[PDB]
Amino acid sequence: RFLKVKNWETDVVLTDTLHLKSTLETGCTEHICMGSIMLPTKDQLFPLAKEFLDQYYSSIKRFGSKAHMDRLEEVNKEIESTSTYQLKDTELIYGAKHAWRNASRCVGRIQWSKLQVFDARDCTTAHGMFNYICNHVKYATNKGNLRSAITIFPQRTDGKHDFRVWNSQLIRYAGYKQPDGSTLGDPANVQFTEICIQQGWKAPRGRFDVLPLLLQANGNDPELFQIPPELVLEVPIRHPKFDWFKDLGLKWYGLPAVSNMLLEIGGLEFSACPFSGWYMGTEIGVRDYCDNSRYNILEEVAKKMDLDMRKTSSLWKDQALVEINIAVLYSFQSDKVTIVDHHSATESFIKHMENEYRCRGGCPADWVWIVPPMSGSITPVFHQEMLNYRLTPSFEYQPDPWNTHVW
Amino acid sequence: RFLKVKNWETDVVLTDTLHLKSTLETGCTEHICMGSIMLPVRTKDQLFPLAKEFLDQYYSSIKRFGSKAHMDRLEEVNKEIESTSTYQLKDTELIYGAKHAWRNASRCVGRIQWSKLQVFDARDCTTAHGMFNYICNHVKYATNKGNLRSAITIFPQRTDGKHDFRVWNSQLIRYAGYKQPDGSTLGDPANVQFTEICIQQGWKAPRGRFDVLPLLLQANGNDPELFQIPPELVLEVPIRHPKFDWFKDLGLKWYGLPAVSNMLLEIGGLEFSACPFSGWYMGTEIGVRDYCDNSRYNILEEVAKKMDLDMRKTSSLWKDQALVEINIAVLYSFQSDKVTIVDHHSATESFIKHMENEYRCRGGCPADWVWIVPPMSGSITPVFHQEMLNYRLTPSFEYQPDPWNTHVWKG
Ligand code: HEM
Ligand code: HEM
Ligand SMILES: Cc1cc(N)nc(C[C@@H]2CNC[C@@H]2OCCCCCc2ccccn2)c1
Ligand SMILES: Cc1cc(N)nc(C[C@@H]2CNC[C@@H]2OCCCCCc2ccccn2)c1
Ligand SMILES: C[C@H](O)[C@H](O)[C@H]1CNc2nc(N)[nH]c(=O)c2N1
Ligand SMILES: C[C@H](O)[C@H](O)[C@H]1CNc2nc(N)[nH]c(=O)c2N1
Ligand SMILES: [Zn+2]
Repeated sequence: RFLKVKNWETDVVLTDTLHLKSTLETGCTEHICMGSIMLPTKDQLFPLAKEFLDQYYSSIKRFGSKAHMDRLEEVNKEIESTSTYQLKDTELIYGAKHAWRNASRCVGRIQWSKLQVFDARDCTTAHGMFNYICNHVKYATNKGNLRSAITIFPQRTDGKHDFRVWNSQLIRYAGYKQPDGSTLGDPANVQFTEICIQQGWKAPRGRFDVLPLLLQANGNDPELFQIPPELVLEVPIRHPKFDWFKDLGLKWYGLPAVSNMLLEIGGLEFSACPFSGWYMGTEIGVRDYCDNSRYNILEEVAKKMDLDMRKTSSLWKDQALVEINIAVLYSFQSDKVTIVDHHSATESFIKHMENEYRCRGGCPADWVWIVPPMSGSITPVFHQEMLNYRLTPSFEYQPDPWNTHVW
Repeated sequence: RFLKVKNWETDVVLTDTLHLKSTLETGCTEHICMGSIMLPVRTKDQLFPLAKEFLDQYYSSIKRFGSKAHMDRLEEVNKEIESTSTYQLKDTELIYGAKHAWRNASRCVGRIQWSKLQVFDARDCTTAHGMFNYICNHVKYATNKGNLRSAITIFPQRTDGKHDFRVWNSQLIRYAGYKQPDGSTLGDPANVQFTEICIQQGWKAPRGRFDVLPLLLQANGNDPELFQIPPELVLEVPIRHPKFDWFKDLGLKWYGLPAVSNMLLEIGGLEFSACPFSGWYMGTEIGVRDYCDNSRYNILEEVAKKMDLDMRKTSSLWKDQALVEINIAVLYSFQSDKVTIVDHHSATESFIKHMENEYRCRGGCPADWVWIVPPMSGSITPVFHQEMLNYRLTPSFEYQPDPWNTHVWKG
């Protein structure tokens, strides 16, 4: 019931009590662990609302106060009659910050309380969504001095009137299948790029084509909008020591902005809640550039370094990997765009975990996602035992809308 | 029921049915995942069911399930348990059991090799000297002058738990660690407590950076006894780098034979508390963990200094650069000395082939992602993108507590 986590490098032992408050299911059982699997009415609503408002009033040291009981009554009466309820602005901000705080897969949560919440619950059309999103993009980008933000569109009602951003992130690069058989641009986005052109988009058919937003308001068919190019801060990639690096013609965008998740607060579901932080360098240099199914550039780079690619044991891939990641950090740092390296970010997460254990009784964390995709054991998180469990408010992954939507 | 696992790089999907044969608990529940936690005398009552489950598995594997031979063996074991309260494995059952414990070891990336395991039956051993002799023979056989051969030696099973055989060493070959009065450590910080025990037991320590520890061997629940492994049986590799001439002057070396000696082998409900086994190294075990963990030899800084890397900021990725060069050095050194070693790229690719084969022929392959993914270069290996299911099959290897915490000293 009370659980210990040990750090095997430092011998520090922490005690988790916060897991007792977990509600949702992990996917694991007593017989099987699913730790490495990526995806493992009025009546249900009031308990969820109550659970949330109790945590909210407790947070502002007003638990059991007249203002606490009055709000519970107000919300009960509103559900009883409207079938749903509306969050107070203060409740919404608290809920979003806490959904980030509870995101067990996020290494950047030391930052959780510094989150700018944009309340877009008054939005009614796709053009209105576009406006809010441009303002979010410009605010978060802040000329390279990035600031965490979330924009929250209206909550789910009967579920036939969902707001969705069809894009998986606000800013991504197009992918195109070629007669050649190969892929031009980002292979991750071939399907979406096709939905785009089929809906009208004039694809420039290049390697780094910023995708248009496909926005869905009030359950309507989505509409296309191009983000003003001047709002998309991109970084050309060069290496501090290798002059040839710039001739690979690589760039990435500065703003990582996840747009396909569902924010649940007090039983209310926000199906369009794009949020953004800033990158950890490995996300671009290891995953975006070197995944075999992504830009897959290891071979080209290793060749330009003239490494022995004849045998795996020369570690040519590992050498090229490190250089690519050096170039990513150097490029962002040189152009004054916020980026964090994996050493820094994971040291900050260990500090955050200790704060959370001290101040909250635990910190749900998914080791499989927290440990960086390179150099795992030379970061402190590798040696840190973590307990994974699901707390609300939460961000949840949700099915691609094209699989769902009826046109 | 069926469970599916997906590979996110290839989109290959596999279907697990083998998890239905799992018995033991994982530590996880519907409310909490303990996937990253390192550690999450039987009665007759439990024993015959465990023996029966095992013998049913063994006889099915030899295509003799339900045969007269199978039924007679069940009766014999039943009668032996009721009469003597335990039973003895046939040699063929022991071999099958040890190979299956390895096949079932979800944290082992090297399992493609599971069917090629030399089993040494040491169940006739009675004394610590006898254990020493068996272990020397294991080391010599496994080492095979650098052409490493996987092996396991199995000492007598647990009886009342008052007469256990134990190898007190966590691995047969490891280096001593000595805590200095100034707080620094000489040699391997992982082995300080065990080194202190050896010294207390009469070991004369050379007090250098790579002193091979003596064996401390407990037979039949007696107080353990110290033995020095003959140095001529301990193959070691001096570490040098193919391009960097100064690497040799760091004075590093490592031993060739990774030989785990502190695990408990369970077969058919019987417990083998001393079952040292050995394979060969994957390079990162040495180059990443033994050399670069902050709480082990911790050489990153010194290597990085000799490489003249920019060490003022972590974003220069100096640690990552030095880490790669050290791992090149380990693989180069082993290969040049003709000592078996596998790189993490080769080992993970072979593991994925093994896992796919096991899904097809066995219905599953329990695997612990946290341990299977190598401690460097994680996502450029195919296992990073492979979903895995972790569950516990028997026969199995289990952790057991260090014997110094539980041993009753006779004096
Ligand atoms: C401030 C800088 C931030 C950093 C450095 C950061 C770091 C990261 C990283 C490296 C990942 C894993 C990404 C991947 O491998 O795909 C991640 C995941 C995640 N983060 Fe953050 N984060 C930041 C801000 C945020 C914010 C502002 C939110 C919400 C308001 C958030 C919520 C999440 C969620 C829900 C995931 C899991 C996403 C998924 O399942 O696809 N993070 N974070
Ligand atoms: C033949 C070459 C082998 C290779 C390359 C190999 C590789 C590995 C590696 C890299 C690990 C994780 C080690 C760590 O991070 O500390 C491991 C764990 C393990 N292997 Fe193997 N292995 C091999 C042979 C064997 C053999 C012969 C057995 C038993 C007969 C075995 C059973 C195990 C077990 C039980 C673990 C988990 C150990 C623990 O929990 O401490 N392996 N293997
Ligand atoms: C199947 C699936 C499930 C899931 N939960 N999430 C994904 C998205 C995948 C998981 N990792 C790569 C990709 O997500 C990329 C977007 C992540 C950016 C996260 C982030 C957010 C804020 C700051 C820095 N980084 C896919
Ligand atoms: C607390 C704990 C639990 C556990 N199951 N195992 C350990 C031992 C740790 C696991 N990783 C480092 C150390 O084990 C070192 C020996 C592992 C060698 C495995 C091997 C065997 C054969 C060939 C190659 N490699 C500790
Ligand atoms: C199968 C496995 O869960 C999958 O490849 C995971 C591993 N860890 C990850 N970690 C992060 N941060 N992001 C990811 O996309 C993944 N992918
Ligand atoms: C806390 C965490 O489970 C621990 O550091 C693990 C992570 N993965 C590992 N993987 C292997 N192969 N060996 C290890 O010792 C560990 N240690
Ligand atoms: Zn689990």
